[PDB]
This record gives sequence, C-alpha cells and structure tokens, in this order.
Amino acid sequence: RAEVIFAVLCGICLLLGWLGPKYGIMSEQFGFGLLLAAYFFGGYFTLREAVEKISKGQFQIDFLMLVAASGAAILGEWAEGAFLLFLFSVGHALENYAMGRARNAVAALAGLTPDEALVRRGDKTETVLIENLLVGDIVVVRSNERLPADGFVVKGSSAVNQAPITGESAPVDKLPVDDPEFAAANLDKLTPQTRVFAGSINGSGSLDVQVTKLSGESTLARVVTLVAEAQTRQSPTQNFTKKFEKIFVPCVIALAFVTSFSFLILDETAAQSFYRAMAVLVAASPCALAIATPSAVLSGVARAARGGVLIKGGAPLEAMGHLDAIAFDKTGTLTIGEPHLVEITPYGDATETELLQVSAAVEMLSDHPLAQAVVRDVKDRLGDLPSEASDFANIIGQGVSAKVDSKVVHIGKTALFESVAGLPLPDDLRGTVEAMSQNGRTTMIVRSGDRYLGAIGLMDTPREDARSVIAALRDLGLKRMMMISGDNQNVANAVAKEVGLDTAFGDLMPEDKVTKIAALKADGGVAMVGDGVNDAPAMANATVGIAMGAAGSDVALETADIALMADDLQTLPFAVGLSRKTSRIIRLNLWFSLGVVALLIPATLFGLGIGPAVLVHEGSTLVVVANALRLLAFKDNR
Ligand code: BEF
Ligand SMILES: [Mg+2]
Repeated sequence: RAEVIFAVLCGICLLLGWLGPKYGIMSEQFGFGLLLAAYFFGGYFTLREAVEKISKGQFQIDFLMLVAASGAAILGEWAEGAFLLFLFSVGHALENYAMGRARNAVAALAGLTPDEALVRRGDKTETVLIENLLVGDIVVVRSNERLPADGFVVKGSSAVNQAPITGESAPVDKLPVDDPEFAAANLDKLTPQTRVFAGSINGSGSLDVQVTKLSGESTLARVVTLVAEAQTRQSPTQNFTKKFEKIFVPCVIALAFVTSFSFLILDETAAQSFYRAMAVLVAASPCALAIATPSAVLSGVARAARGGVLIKGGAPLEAMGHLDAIAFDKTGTLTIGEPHLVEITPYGDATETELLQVSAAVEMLSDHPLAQAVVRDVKDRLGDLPSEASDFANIIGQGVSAKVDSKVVHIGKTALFESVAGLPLPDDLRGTVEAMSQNGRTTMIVRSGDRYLGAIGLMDTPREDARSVIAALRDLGLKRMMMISGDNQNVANAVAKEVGLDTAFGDLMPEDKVTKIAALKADGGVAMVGDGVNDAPAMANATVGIAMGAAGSDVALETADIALMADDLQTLPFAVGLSRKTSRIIRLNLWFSLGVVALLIPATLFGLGIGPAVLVHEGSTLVVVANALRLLAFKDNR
C-alpha cells in the first residue's frame, strides 16, 4: 500500500491517452477517459495536502499546482493539467523516499537496564522496581546480571563489563570500599575499583552495590534522555524552499487577479484576460524545483550505498561537505578493539624467548581477556608454542599463578608481587613497568622462583587505516580534529601520537563527549564517528552522526545518520567528497529551476500560453534530472 503507483498510473494514463488518439488506434473517447484517470490518480493524494492544512493553517504550493490543473482543464483543454498532477505526484514521492530522522533508536536503549532489582531489608531481600530504589539502598547484583543502579561496591568482588559507558568491553576488576559511610559522604574520592554504573554487565561474582543516583539520574538514563531530546537537523536547501513557497504563492496570486481584471483597463476580451490569469498561474508551478531538489539526494544516496556508505537522508549528505570539524572515538573506531602484544622487556639473565615461553605456558590456561592475545602473539613471534603449565590458579583481582619446569610462576599486576610470598619487586623493574603504563601499555610482570623474568606490554593498537585517513581529511580542510575516548588517558595519548591527532581526551563519560562536541558545533559543522552507546548522545547532538557499520552497537547504527558499512575509514574522504559535488549539482539545478519559472512568468504575462508551458517545464525537468544523474559516475580516487 503506497501511492507512488498512482503516479505510475498517471504516467500510463498520460502516455497512452496522449499517444493513442494521435499516433495509435484509440478513440478520443477512450484516450480522454485515460486523461480522466490521469487526473483522478493525480488528484486524490495531492488534494489532501491543501485540504488538510487550509482547513486551519496557511497557503502552500500544493494549492497552486492542484488548482493549476483545474484551470488547464477548464480553459484551453490540453490535459496539461495531467502533466502537472503527474509531475507534482512524483515531486511528492521523490521527497518521500528522501527523509530520515535521529530520535529512532529508543527501542534498543531500554534493553540495557533491568526492570527490577533485589534490595536488602535487614534479614530479608525484597524485589523492587528501579523506579523505587532510594539512595543508600543496598542492591544485590548476582552473576552475569545487568547492574540496576549507579553506586559503589560494598560487598563482594567481581569483574564488570562497563562497555555501554566506558566503551571498553573488557571486564574491570571491582572490589568493596573500605568504609561505606566515608564513601557515601565522599563520592569524589571513589577509586574506579569501587564505582559502578547502571547497565554494566556483572561477572562471575555477586556484588552488593549501595545506590547513589536515582533511577532517573544514572549515567545511562542521561544517555537515553540526551538521545531522545536531540532535535532533527534541517536541510538548508529544504528550509530555503519552505520560505520561497510561503512567499511565492501569495505573490503569484496577485498577478492572478490583476490579469483577471486586465480587460477592464486594456483592450482584451474578458475570457482571455481570464486565460492570461490561468496562463501565469500554470506557468508559476515550479515543476523543475519539485523534481530537482530530491533527485540529487536520491542519486547521491544510492551512489554512497554502492560505495559502502549508508546514508539516512538528504540532511546528512548536505551537511557532510560543510564540516569544519570532526571528532573520533578511539575504541572500535580508530582502533580495532582488542589487545595485541606490543612490548617485551626481559630482566636480568632472562632471554626474550624464555619470557615469552613462560608467559604463553601460563596464559594457555587462563580465561582472562589478555591471555588469548598473549598466546596468539607468542605463537606468531616464535612460530610455535611451548608446553602448558601445571597447577594453574587465579589470584582474584591481581593475576595468576602456575607451575612451569618445576618452578612456581606468578604473572600479573604490580600489586600481586607486593601481596605474595616471593621476592619483592625490584625498584628498577618497577619503574620500567611504570614507564610502560605511562606509555599506555597494559603490563604484566612475570616471575619464576627466585627470578623475575621480566615484563610484557599489550595495547589496543590503532587501525593501519587511521593515520592515512586522518591526514587525508586534513587536506580536504578538516583542520579541527580531536579524539574523545572513554578509555584511560595514557592509551588515548599513545594512540593519538600514533594516529597523529594532537588533542586527545580520555577518561570521558558520555556527557563529556557531548560537551566537547558542543564546543565544536558552536564554531562550525561537526561530525561524530563512533561505535558504542557512550557515543550515541554525541552522534545525536553533533551536526552529523557516523557509526562504524560492523563493529557498531545497534544503538549507534540506529542513532547515526551515516554508517560506514565496511568499517573502512577511507570511505570518509569519499563521503565528504561526494557530498560536496552533491551540493554543487543541486546548487546549479536550483537556479535553473528558479529561472525557468522566474524568467518565464513575464514571458507568459506577455501572452504565452499553455502549449509553451508544458514544453518548457518538460525541458527543465529533464535537464535537472539528467544533471542530478551525474552523481552516479562520481569516483573514489582512492
Ligand atoms: F570507545 Be571510545 F574510545 F570511548
Ligand atoms: Mg567505542
């Protein structure tokens, strides 16, 4: 059920009703009945726009073209009224397929938070709605559940996936606060081992969480609100046309009456001064504009799709050229989103091969996220893997222990070796590791009996794509750029140097990304490129939101106005380039479409009739359509 086929039927009826009676075997009784159908199908939808708004509202172009057809039938019947209602009906349908809007992603966001929470009541645990949690309530979050509230940990220890908010999908170890009365009074001093957020996914261990924000004030409830209370962003060419229509219709109706009464002052017959009014009426119908403006959009959109960029409508395709600034998420946007082994630092008499073989011997038994990366990359660097360790056990929150070659091996955080029986950590190795941490490596220290073997460093490296695409976009004039990541500052700065972005912010919350975007939007067009929930508010508030089409959260793909379906960043230079040509093509088509009307209004006030009207309108429409079709040939020049 769609009305676009009425335009098709107007075509079939207009063509066969026009051709058959004159270049075929058809009665004018029948070909006129086809012209009647070409008015019926043309009129039935185009009518309602005017009827509906003019019942209480203001005048609009849909009034002009709809009565123009009636005039064409009443006076000098040429059935060009059909050419008008056909071309007006396609003028609607082509706009119909151009539209898109930002607020739509609500359906996914709700799934991130549970409806209910277990809450302690002395010797009982009750079930309550999150709407009914008071501050200072102790909720119970058990294994693999969604956390219901922003709070701090007060009982138990676990590994929590904070991906919806930090953008990092690696579990973060959480531990209980040492005094909850102090923490509740001094939330600003909450270590990130203890703070937790709603919509995080719990790990193996149950946690008691003391609530600190109400249901409506959690960081995720803010993400929901900011995505919903974002606006639509107007196409400038559309709103220019809105202005023009509102003034143009009451402008041309002046000529409608002045020329209607022209016989009273000038030597002309009354019925032909009425034909003068109908001529300037039906000439005024901007059939060129009604086709030119959407056809550039639909063409460029389909070209983008064949180039691997999904575009949600005309507005972002127009905005993408005029950008002064662009901002990038790190994790999963500029980086792939997974740790790689990047640094190896032997110690004492340990060789590099010994450090890697003991590391892989133990990490073959772990199920922490880093372990698979250690095994992958040791097998790549050495070509082969050692025998697995014995006696594997976790040291919860700090690392692991195992046994290799009859010697006890500990691997983990610097805090583990301060906490366990063996030789204390050397003061120089401590500093070498701290320098790896400052340079943005997640670091493990490896110790074997008497001997520290050394340390290894892993980092989520940037896409090879990235530095090339950044410099490219600078050449196209995007001299305002920054990175805004929820990941910690050392990883952000290290990847910023690797990618070549000089301003880089980590440890951001989603609202902080909206703040950096607002500081850019004030001074130009800004685009936001991202892959996760914590980016969706910035995507909605920015001038144009762009999601990684494959790594993207469904929230981001719904919210964004652009999706890079390849996860190829080199689509961005193409996307802005096509946008610019798309703006040029319609810019030129706009002044053709106006001139054909604005220059031939007086040519019909000079007495030209309906016969020239249809021909000129046909020529204008054909030229605008063909010029728009240039965009299908646009080239990547990659
Ligand atoms: F995923 Be982004 F780096 F916050
Ligand atoms: Mg991300």
